[PDB]
Formats: sequence, structure tokens, C-alpha cells
Amino acid sequence: KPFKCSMCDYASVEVSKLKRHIRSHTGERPFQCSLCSYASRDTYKLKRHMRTHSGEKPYECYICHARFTQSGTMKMHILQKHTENVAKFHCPHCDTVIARKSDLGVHLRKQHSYIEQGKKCRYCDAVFHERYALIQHQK
DNA sequence: ACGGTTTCCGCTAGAGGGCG
DNA sequence: TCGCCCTCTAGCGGAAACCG
Ligand SMILES: [Zn+2]
Ligand SMILES: [Zn+2]
Ligand SMILES: [Zn+2]
Ligand SMILES: [Zn+2]
Ligand SMILES: [Zn+2]
Repeated sequence: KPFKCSMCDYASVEVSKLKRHIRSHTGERPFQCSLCSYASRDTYKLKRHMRTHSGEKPYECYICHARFTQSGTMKMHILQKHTENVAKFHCPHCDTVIARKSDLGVHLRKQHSYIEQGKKCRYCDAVFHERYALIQHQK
């Protein structure tokens, strides 16, 4: 409506939007950096990748003047540093509270995901394949 | 106190959406 | 239209902070 994707269920109004989405399915990265071996699927992510080469920090916190490469990083810094009563991330499986969303993801794969490279309990010889079960068992 | 682990914090880079 | 630019999202890795 008008342009449905055919593999996944994406659809959007513009032909360029559906073709860019299909580049996400195929893996085509048309726009090559003229400086290194990076290549992007659209023009914007290449322009933004060029800031790493130039080393520019075009965003500045209007409160403490720290500088940042991207706006989202600046916004988040303002949120964690110059703002109170902000919602935190409580893990569903344990009692852990984390300030940032992706750190919660890091926590979930690192403490609550299966690893066949299991660890032995420090005090007995039983082995566990998820760290939280291990540390809880180690009572 | 001391090493390991957990959380912080700026970083790169991945998607989709609005509009002139 | 579609090229431009925007936010939101996902993870990385060094540093700091926390703990048994
Ligand atoms: Zn698709
Ligand atoms: Zn490059
Ligand atoms: Zn600031
Ligand atoms: Zn947890
Ligand atoms: Zn045991």
C-alpha cells in the first residue's frame, strides 16, 4: 500500500523507501567511502560516517558544553546528567536496575542467555549454562 | 585491600519516516 | 519523486564503580 515488500511485511508510500528496504534485505551497500572500506546502503549513513574521518563533534550540550559526534548521544547525555526522576530499566528476570536501554540488552544476553561453554560452581562440581542460574545456585 | 564483575558513557552504525 | 535530513534503535569497548 502501495508498495508491499514480498519477504517480510514492510510496505511504504514511496518506491525509493521500498527499494532502500530491499537493500536492507539483500545487503547491497551502494555508497562507498572514498577513504576506507566502509559502504552504506543509503547516502545519509555515509555522510554521517564521514564525521569519524574528519573528527568533527557538531553537537554541544547547552548546559555543560561537552561535545558529541551525534545528536542522539547528546540528548541521552542531557537525560542522564541534567535530568532527574527519569525512568530506569528493570530486568524482568533479576533485581537489576539499569539506566540505559541497550545496556539492558547487554545484561540480558550476558546473564540470561544460554552458553554451552558452561561454568562450574565455585563451591561444588555442578555446572550451569546461564550465569544468573549459576550465581543464584552458588547461594 | 584486591581482582573480578557490573554498570556507565561516548562511540559507530543499523532501521524507518517527513518533506520541499 | 526522491534526495536530504531527522529520530529511534542496537551494540561495542574502555572506564569507573561496586562487591565479596
Ligand atoms: Zn522486506
Ligand atoms: Zn571511511
Ligand atoms: Zn551536559
Ligand atoms: Zn536480569
Ligand atoms: Zn554448588
